[PDB]
Amino acid sequence: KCAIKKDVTELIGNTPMVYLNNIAEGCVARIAAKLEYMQACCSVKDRIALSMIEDAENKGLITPGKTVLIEYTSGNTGIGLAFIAALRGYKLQVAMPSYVSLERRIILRAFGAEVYLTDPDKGIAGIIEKAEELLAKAADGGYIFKQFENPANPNIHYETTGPEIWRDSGEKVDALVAGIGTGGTIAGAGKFLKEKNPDIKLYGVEPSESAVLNGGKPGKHLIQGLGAGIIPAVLDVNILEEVVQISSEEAIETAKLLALKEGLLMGISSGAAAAAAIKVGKRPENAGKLIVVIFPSFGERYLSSPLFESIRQEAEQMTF
Amino acid sequence: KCAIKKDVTELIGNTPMVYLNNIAEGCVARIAAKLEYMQACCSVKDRIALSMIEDAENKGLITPGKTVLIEYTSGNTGIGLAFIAALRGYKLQVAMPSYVSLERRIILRAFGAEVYLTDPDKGIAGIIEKAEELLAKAADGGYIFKQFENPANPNIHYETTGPEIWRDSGEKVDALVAGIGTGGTIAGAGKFLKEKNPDIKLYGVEPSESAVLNGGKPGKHLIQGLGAGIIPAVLDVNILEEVVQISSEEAIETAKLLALKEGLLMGISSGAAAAAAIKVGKRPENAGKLIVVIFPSFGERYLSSPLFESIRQEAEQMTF
Ligand SMILES: [Cl-]
Ligand SMILES: [Cl-]
Ligand code: NA
Ligand code: NA
Repeated sequence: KCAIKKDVTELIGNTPMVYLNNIAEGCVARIAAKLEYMQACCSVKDRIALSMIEDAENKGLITPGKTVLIEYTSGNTGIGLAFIAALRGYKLQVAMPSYVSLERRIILRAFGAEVYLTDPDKGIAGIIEKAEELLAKAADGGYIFKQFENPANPNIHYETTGPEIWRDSGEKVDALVAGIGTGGTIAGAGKFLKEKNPDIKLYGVEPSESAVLNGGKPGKHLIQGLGAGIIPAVLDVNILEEVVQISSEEAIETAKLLALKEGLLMGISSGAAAAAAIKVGKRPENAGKLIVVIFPSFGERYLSSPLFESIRQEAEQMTF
Repeated sequence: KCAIKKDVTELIGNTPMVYLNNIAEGCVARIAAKLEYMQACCSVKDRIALSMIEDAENKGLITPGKTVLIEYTSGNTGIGLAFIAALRGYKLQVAMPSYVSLERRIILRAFGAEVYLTDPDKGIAGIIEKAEELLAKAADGGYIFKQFENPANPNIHYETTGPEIWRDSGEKVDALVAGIGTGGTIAGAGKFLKEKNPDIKLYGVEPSESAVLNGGKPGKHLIQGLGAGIIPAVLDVNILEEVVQISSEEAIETAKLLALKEGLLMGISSGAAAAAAIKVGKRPENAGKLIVVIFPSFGERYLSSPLFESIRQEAEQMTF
């Protein structure tokens, strides 16, 4: 009884950290990775799905069996909303670009969510437009979560992710490295950490092919979860020390090294974040410091992605 | 520093339990599920991969960069060995039936393991034969782990899984329900629990189409992870109260209900174990008792399985 969780929502957050060892050869800082796949549905977005649903409930803006929940998503936020909507009795509709993997669409449908695909050429505008169309058709009321502007997104990282890093690092964390998608993680956890110790430095990560935070133009890239092509409303770029640019190729190669050297089967965005943390960790000014890097998800969620393309081809041609 | 794990092997075990709620409507016992996907590579077998490797190391039977590690597996034990072999510098070869999913073969190759497929018509005999062939070809020595007879398999569940259940249940657990594959989980955890409280009852689960523990003949079934068609050497059937028989169909339907009612995307063998626990939990003699049920893995590992067949067909036919 005494440690048994009430339901799946009590399995969100409280994720562990692990040192990076052989992959960090040459670093003069120590690097610890926070493993966001170790929770209810195996990604960081589980935190914001619960936070945004609870916020809407506290305001009476969603009611089970009445309100249609709606979100625009590339997959992980939709999945986070979907398992909680199933548990709590909400109808859920997600708008997603048609390039999202079949695997993530299967997971959404297994939780009973409805999937509406959009034209990839219309970008973020396309999925926001579809979410607005769905809201207009909701006969008994709907609610769009809007994770790029909803304060419950950074706020949950201020309330949980940041405090976990501070406590679990023994208050010794010197820097946070985090890829920026919505920017909620680095905005909320970083705000908390700098309140605890204003010397802590925050490093964003973005694709070098879509380096909008550094003033570049949007462009196509492979780092799923990063590079939305916009500066999200929930992110204040002024608190950042730097936004490190990582190529799709470098992110994929570093993800492969996480599996082969650390035994960690991680996704492309974790590869990008690790590559950035290792670069920062080689700088002489960081000698003896502790760098914490966010790993947002698990590699098993991305087996149809370019991360595994050449392996997939080999395994298809094998027999007994 | 103070809670940061040394490496991925310190992320094995110590998994949480969660109450089952709406899916257990009608039960007069309370049911708590132990979530073995919440660890390093998301299955119960991570425990025995580390235990069997450490045992061989303690005996000097495997040496990194010299010994070829070999195991016969249907996937999860191979994956557990593979991430530790990658971390520690061991070459690993696995023998598997050719029906194992492409997804699990991709994961094995991403960790650098070599995959040797066998004829499914030769059953367990086929994969043991291939492992013996590989051992004969190992020029500098090899080692076959033999999870069906290796005592390090049940012993780790005596040392970790059982103690976790006892402690996390506040010493109130009255019964353990666990599917039997190698039988290591129920043998080791059950042995520990009955030492703590000899009134605790142990319920195995097996497929009704391959009910060998109940005296039936082996047969084809869909409950991946259960129903090896043999009685493994590491299992003493005499400690069991009962082996509950669950059909492939019932296991799949219950797995679907775990996702839709509990928000838990679980695999077919977790569906079978939950179905058995819910049946036992409806018996009047168990009124007021606490039943713990083992959930061995996560449903995302099985998206190409019959559990998702009809959803997969729907999602393939969708456009923007
Ligand atoms: Cl293969
Ligand atoms: Cl779809
Ligand atoms: Na302060
Ligand atoms: Na005793």
